[PDB]
Amino acid sequence: VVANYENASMAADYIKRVSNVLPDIGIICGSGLGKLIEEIEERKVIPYINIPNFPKTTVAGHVGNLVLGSVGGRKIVAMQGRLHMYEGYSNQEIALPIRVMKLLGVRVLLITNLAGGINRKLKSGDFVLIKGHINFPGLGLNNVLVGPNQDEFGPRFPDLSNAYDRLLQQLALKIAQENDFQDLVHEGVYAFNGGPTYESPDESNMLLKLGCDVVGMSTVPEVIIACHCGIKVLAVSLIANNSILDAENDVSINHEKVLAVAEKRADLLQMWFKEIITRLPLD
Amino acid sequence: VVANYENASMAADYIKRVSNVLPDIGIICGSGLGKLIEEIEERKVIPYINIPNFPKTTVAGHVGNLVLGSVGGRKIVAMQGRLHMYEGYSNQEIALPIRVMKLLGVRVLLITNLAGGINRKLKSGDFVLIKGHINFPGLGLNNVLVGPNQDEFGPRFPDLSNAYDRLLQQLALKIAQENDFQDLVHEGVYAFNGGPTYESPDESNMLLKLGCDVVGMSTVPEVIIACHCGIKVLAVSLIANNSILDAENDVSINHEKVLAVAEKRADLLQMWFKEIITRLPLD
Amino acid sequence: VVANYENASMAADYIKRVSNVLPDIGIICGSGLGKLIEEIEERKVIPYINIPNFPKTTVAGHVGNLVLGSVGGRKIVAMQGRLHMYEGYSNQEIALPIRVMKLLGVRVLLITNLAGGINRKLKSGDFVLIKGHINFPGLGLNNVLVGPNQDEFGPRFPDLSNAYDRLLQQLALKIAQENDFQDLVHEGVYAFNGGPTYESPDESNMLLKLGCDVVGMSTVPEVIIACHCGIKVLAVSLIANNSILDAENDVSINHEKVLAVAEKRADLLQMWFKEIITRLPLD
Repeated sequence: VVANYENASMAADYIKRVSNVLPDIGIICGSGLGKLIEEIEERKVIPYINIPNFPKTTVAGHVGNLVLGSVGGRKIVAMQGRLHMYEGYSNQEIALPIRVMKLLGVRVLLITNLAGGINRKLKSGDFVLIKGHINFPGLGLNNVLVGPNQDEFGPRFPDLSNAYDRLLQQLALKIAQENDFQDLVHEGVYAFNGGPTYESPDESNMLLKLGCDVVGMSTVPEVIIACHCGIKVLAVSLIANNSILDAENDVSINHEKVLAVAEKRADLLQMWFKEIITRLPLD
Repeated sequence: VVANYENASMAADYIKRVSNVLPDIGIICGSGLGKLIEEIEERKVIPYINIPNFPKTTVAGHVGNLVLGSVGGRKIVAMQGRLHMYEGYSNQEIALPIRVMKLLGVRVLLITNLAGGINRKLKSGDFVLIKGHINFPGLGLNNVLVGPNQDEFGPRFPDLSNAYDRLLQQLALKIAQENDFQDLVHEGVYAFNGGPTYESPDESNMLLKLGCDVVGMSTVPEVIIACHCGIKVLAVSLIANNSILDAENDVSINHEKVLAVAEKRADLLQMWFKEIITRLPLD
Repeated sequence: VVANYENASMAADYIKRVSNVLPDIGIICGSGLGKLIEEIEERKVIPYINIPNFPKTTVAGHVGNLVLGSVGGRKIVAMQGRLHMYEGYSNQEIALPIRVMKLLGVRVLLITNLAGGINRKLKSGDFVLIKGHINFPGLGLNNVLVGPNQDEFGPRFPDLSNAYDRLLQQLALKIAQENDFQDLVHEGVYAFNGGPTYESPDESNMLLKLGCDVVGMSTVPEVIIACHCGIKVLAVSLIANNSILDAENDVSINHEKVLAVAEKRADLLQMWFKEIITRLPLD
């Protein structure tokens, strides 16, 4: 199924009819960071498998629902079950849910992920406001926009200079300051490692040379599709480990250690994002 | 359709029969730089859609003709309508037109493109003679030659040390000197960004660290297919913007600004290439 | 055919029945380095084309046999005919032979390749014990593990910190010292260039900046599949040329010069690996 206008329109029309929610804000959560989606009020849960033209996720399995409702006095739509390109999803499959969000009325997309620290100062448990990225798949002819352009959604050649909205970054930091946890909050450049192997020790060392602060396997494709269709983005990485120190010390990373850090910060991150939502422009 | 010997041969035979031109020189023009193709004398225009085994371009649309005839006293063939890999064309589709040029008798291929400046000295409107490249798709398993080798055209493992012919570079510079515009002409390494998003600000900064002078989304695949089958190449980038300064100053790029720079230099570039053609070896 | 548990199991069962060999050690040889496979005692030769679910290699052609038997008092299985991703093989095709080795009982995989020197000290004819890698295809969404994970073989997110077993490196070096050729043996980081064009001169220069010691077009995919399923790896590059010096001096590489270096060192490399096999743990 192509992520085109007719196909996204049919998905959006089904979602509107079933939910009776018109959302202004979209949310995509990293692994183990899904608590916010559980605090959604008057929730409507729509399985991906019921939505016309939505991508098939049963090979990967695990949950796949759109959840719509209210949080922090605002109407939102959340992806419960994220699509990652290391699973083998096509550009069309990644793009279609975000384009449906655009047609549902989403103007701001909030994204979290778990990532490895490349800046030597970053500690496990820190938050990084992403201010820019290095898209290795994009440089290498695997950009999520490769293929015919869908002109109905955006231009052939997007500029990504404002992909990570500066005012949303400033708002997120302001709220951390008001709540006295700004000592956890950094800003940084995210390197997109297609995955699914963790960055090798020598890859980490290369990324340090190239100016990256964090590394992960997600987020950049959604950011690009959102930027292409005019949706503002705030993206926040939770640091699971410091990959540069691990490289220098011969220490391994594993998904279990990673999920343990998400458990440590999930509630704070939920409280932070709920307050961001309440403080977003009504426009 | 594979870009193999039988299939390229059938395309070449059709082109020869219809045009009655045997060309020595091939031309592929960047966006907005197609004026030379309009100065071709005794022209024969052959729509791609009429040529056996030529790639289908109707999803992207826009013009797709081979134009054969005389320029500057020489027989040439030009691609009016270029195939870019960010459109989703396969390796076989990119390779087939250049291999047909080889069978038509092309010995030299002249290419122009629009590109972003990474060297801080490069100004909008400057020309860069390309002397080498950094092929990010190639390093990342998206090289245009991935797949079975077509032994009839060239070796399994091409060396690209002389991909950009030194004597053609020297000839191009000599002509710029004779016409007193050498102050516009630089030489440089081209970084191939698969596209279609413009290089992000942090990507630009990375390319500066890695020794690149310019960045763009084209040219390198054609250069590799031409080098593989023994066709000499001259490739010239027109600088549309300085991406490193834009990154440092938070300024966006857009395709419209880009096409405005092509309009500014198109006539000079046409005059330059016409004189290059007239001055090429008869061999 | 997917490289899944049922399909690898059917291949392994056929191989066991036909060979009557249960191997502990696997061997994959670089081009022109296949002499060891000729010293295998009580050999059983099984054409890839006879093995259920094995990948089709007739488009590339050339030899494709599994050879099982004894070397150095140990039971081994060797791939006579290697699958390279620049040929266009899918992730599933690359992964399946290594996963069959796992099911046959392989605990250690020995790999050789021919590679270009990026460290300025490396000479043609030197050996490099690989201690780490920079996986450009992996960073760029062409990792050999992209696709659904096969949970029966290994985790969704492998860590590669110990991908190149340290004790095997130490054993290989010890044996070189005992035989007084340690002056040929270096250790280094391998950059995986998807290929099949050789690294361009400016690509070589970039790799030098990024900390790479050698560059080649193989090995890293097999290492990742082996690491994923718990097989220990020793990988040794034979330096065919110094690519950084060639870049600095405008000298070309060609496959013929490369095969001439393999001929020069093939017998020593065979003797070295035979002694490594004899000295491996019985566990």
